[PDB]
Amino acid sequence: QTLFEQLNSKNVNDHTEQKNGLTYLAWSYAHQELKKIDPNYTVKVHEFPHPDINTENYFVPYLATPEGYFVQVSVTVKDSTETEWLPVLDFRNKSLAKGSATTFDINKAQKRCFVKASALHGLGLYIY
Amino acid sequence: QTLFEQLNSKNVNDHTEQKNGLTYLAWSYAHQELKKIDPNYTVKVHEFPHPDINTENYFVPYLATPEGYFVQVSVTVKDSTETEWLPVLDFRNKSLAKGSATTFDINKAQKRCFVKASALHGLGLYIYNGEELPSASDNDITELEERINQFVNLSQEKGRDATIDKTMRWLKISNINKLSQKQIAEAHQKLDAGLKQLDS
Amino acid sequence: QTLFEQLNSKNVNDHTEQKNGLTYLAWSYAHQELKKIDPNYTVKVHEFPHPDINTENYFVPYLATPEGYFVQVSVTVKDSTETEWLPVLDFRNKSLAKGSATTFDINKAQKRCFVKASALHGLGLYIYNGEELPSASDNDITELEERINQFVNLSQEKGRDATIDKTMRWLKISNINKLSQKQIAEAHQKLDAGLKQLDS
Amino acid sequence: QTLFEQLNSKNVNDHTEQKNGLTYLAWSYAHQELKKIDPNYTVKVHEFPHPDINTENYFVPYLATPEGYFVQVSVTVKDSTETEWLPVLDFRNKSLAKGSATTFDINKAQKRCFVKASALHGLGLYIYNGEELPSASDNDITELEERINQFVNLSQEKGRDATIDKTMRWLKISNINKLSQKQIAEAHQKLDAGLKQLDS
Repeated sequence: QTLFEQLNSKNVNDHTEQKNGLTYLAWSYAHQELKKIDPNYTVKVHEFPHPDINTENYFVPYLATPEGYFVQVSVTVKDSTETEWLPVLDFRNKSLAKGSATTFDINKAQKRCFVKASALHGLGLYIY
Repeated sequence: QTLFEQLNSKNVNDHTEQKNGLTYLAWSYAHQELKKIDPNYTVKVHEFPHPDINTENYFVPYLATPEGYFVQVSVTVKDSTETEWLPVLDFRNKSLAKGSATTFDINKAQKRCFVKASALHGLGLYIYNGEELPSASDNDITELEERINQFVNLSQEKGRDATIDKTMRWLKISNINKLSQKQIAEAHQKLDAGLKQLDS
Repeated sequence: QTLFEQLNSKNVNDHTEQKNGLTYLAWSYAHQELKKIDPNYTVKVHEFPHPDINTENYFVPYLATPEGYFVQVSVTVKDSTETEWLPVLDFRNKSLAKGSATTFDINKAQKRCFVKASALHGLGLYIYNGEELPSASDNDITELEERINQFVNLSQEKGRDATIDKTMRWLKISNINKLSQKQIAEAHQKLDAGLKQLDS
Repeated sequence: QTLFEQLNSKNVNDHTEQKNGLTYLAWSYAHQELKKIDPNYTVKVHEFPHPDINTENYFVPYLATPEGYFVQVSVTVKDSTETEWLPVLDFRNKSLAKGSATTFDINKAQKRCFVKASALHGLGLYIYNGEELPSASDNDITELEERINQFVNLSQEKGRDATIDKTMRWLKISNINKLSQKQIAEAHQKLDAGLKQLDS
């Protein structure tokens, strides 16, 4: 068949967490499935020069803006490659203004953007 | 077979520590397993120019940001290579703001990020078991917000003025975000008491 | 066989020192073992410019940061090569802030990072069996905190409130973090004797 | 055989000095032994641009840092080459802060780093017994603290307790930290005759 149909036709419902009334598939499960489909795949978290610091050769792993914070993840499964944008949010799914975020908030956002990037490929698209 | 399936099918449960209710596999065990699978493998801790110092040729081993602190570890097992990001956290798994971290906090985070890189490999894939996705019961702290808003609304529904900040003043909570779990239960007790009588 | 298995299967228990309840093997022993395995092996201590000095061609042998201090050691045994980061720490295994470290603290950390780098190869990986992860006496401190907070909770539960500072005050401990183990035991008995009877 | 085993199997015990309770082999003996093993061998003391001065082409022979002072010595015996770092220390084995060191302190540290670099070779590698790790081997002096506290501990155990400063007054020691090793033995004699007999 094809990668999207094969990946799309799977049940990731069992490995999900209901937080805030939303459904999330754990990254651990996503990492394994893709690894099975493709032994050698790549996950890259983009790094962007942080604004306020403005130090030469200083690249933080997330966007920092007065409006808020952005993360980017690029998942290359087999030949196919793709990228996802996730906005950093509170544990209540609310926005975080410049200077109110914690490194923990960024890593959680980064992990969530990964599964969403995986969701672009057939796996668990129905959830996202 | 293949590296991920072989590595994935192992029990690292015996070599784990239960701290804060989370499960962690010790780095020593990870270093030996990979070493057995591949005699020559590389672990690299990325170094990034520290912002405040801004000295030429000055590269600290961790990110320093006003928002907080980040670490990166790249594990190359056999041909396969991969990288992981871990935030620096307190011994209570809380974030550390710029200027509140200690070198010891960074080294612990560096070691943790290493086993997470091993976790990306088949070894210790399920040890985390998506324990990072749950809100660690602060959603119950969010429940407090739903119950104070229910009080505010049902009070307004009676036609009586009510404000979240004054409802918060009932609980006398300085920061609804940081409140001890016993205090959340104590606050819930206050709200239900007010809320139940309107129902009667 | 292979270098990791040969090196891993050794007993370095006899040459160890129990300080602070942790176990370490002397660099002397590590230097000889590797020298036997490989007559010509290299140990390199990385040098990075001190941030405050910022003098051209000035390279100190350790990282200096507002957050703290870091050291790096790269051990090349035979063809295999590897590196270890470590935080410079006090004699009580506590972090040292920028401007509180002494050259002696750095050299001790450099020697310790060497044996840890050797531990990456099979020799001494078990002696340092993820010894960083365990409490290493942090519980000796958390336990006292759990028992004082437990009393505060039971007293407040008796309907009479008590404060953590007052519980710290009767033990007359200036810093709950620094207290001799005999003093923790001396502090623990009154609290744990009282808690069971108070809860009745 | 090989250089490390030949050099390792020697007795340098006769040419040693017991100062502060640590064992040191004199450089003169090290210079001759290596000279015999290899007629042409090189000793190089690294030079690093001094920070405060910051004069072009100005290279002092030692590191100068706000944290303290570091020296480096590279000994090339035969083909083999190697290097050792060390902290400059007082006559009491205590650290020297920036601006408190004297050129004599640096030369003594340079000579000591030489023998330690030679110790990297087989000769006397384990004879040092890693004196650097245990608070510069002041544990023998720290034992005095355990034995004076034991003398105080019997007092607390029995009807009347005695303050440590007065126990120190028995030894009449102005600074328990700086005391000659013969005086530590003499002090032990005082304490053991009181403390040991009671225990026995």
